[PDB]
Amino acid sequence: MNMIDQLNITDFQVFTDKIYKFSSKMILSDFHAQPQGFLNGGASLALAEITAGMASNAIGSGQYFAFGQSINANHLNPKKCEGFVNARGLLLKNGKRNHVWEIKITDENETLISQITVVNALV
Amino acid sequence: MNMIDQLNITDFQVFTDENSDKFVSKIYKFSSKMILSDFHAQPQGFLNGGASLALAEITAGMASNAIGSGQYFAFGQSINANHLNPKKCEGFVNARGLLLKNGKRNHVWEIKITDENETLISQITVVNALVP
Amino acid sequence: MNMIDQLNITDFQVFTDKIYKFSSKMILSDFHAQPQGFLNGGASLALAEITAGMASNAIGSGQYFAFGQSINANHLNPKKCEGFVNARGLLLKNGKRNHVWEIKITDENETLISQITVVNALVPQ
Amino acid sequence: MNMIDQLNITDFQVFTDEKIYKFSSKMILSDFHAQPQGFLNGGASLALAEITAGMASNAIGSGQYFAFGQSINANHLNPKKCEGFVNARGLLLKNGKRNHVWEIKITDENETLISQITVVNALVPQK
Repeated sequence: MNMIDQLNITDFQVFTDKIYKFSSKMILSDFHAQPQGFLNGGASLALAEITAGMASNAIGSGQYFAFGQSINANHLNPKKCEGFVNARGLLLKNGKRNHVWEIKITDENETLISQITVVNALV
Repeated sequence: MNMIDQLNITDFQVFTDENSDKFVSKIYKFSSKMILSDFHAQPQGFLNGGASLALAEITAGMASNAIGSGQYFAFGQSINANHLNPKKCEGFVNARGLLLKNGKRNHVWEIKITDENETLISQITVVNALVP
Repeated sequence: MNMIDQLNITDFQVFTDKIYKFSSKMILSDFHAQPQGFLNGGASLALAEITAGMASNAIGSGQYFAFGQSINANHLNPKKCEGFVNARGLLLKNGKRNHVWEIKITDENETLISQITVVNALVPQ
Repeated sequence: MNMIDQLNITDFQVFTDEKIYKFSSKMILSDFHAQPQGFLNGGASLALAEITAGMASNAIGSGQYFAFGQSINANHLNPKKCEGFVNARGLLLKNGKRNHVWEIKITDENETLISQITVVNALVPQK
């Protein structure tokens, strides 16, 4: 089994609220934990790049594949590696060559854990 | 087998240059490799960027902790990456770091992810928070 | 007149909902123009760092001054060097030594021009 | 005078090294560049990076395309007093057909790293 699958990303949905948006959950196990007992930042980065790629491809509907070009993240608050996080996305730019996703990672109390921007290349 | 271990980070070493010996501001670097399998793949058969991002944050954290040694523990605060060239998900990549700032509260690492031919795959900057 | 003055930032206010937000305007003229006639992205970068710093300083009430630590910007759409842009911020993190500002720069049609995140170090004064 | 001119960017040059593209430049400081505590305004350094990256990209594609800053990432590592000059040196990490990625180092008179900034330029035909 690969990394994407073991991340356990659930309830992924891409929807126009045109303003494109996505939402998803990540169920947290030992897989996601760093040594100190918190959610690994690398897991959160992976979640954002993947779900942004998934969301861009679903908008294209056959016309192009999404390929991460750049990513920026700020880890704001520590999340103890338990339960789940929500990754919610907003499409800032719906361009010809690029997609720019603003992504918020929140816990079950809606505390912002990470803010992440993903630029996808459209190939 | 958590994500960290499944990443298969190999040959990790943190070091200073021999030149920095008699200077006050030591130049810190790290080296490592990541051995690729399907675990690291994205849908089109290339190295997934999430794996490279995770490699950068994890090795930077390991390097920071090694430099501090008991003094502090390092926590990922910030990460910026630019994916320059595609890497087919096979063989291995190198992750090499240069410490741009050895601050009291933050470490800033400049990290180059390179393929086996030294072609730059991803350029990544990691800011670590330093905890007592 | 320094760069800050000549950037012509008007209507700056920081307001609470604590959720801290700010809004402001940058009035465009020849000062802000790049050679093709567009708003210079460098002017927008500057606008974001300065207003984030202005907003943190207003929160600090003299106890500290904000120093720009890291900035991440995406220039999204072109803006012709005329009229004005809005700079609106949201405090993502109200930390004891750092503030993290999410700043959206939009034209007068609320078309998003640039999105910028700014981390300020909070240094005791 | 506009912002670009008042920034006072001097000694600008683009060159190749051991096909690796690089640029070199200076910015001489007055109180134009200052923030309220007497330090170099980070915003001036940001603008320096975007401008020089744009100038350097345009000097390479002269004039197939125009360079336009797409994304910029900056870490301001060390404060500088707003006096003297800074050096801005860029390295082309990726010479794409559609994008350039410049790694830019802002250092002081003695080559102490003040800010490290990465500029991604969009390469758009003209026409």
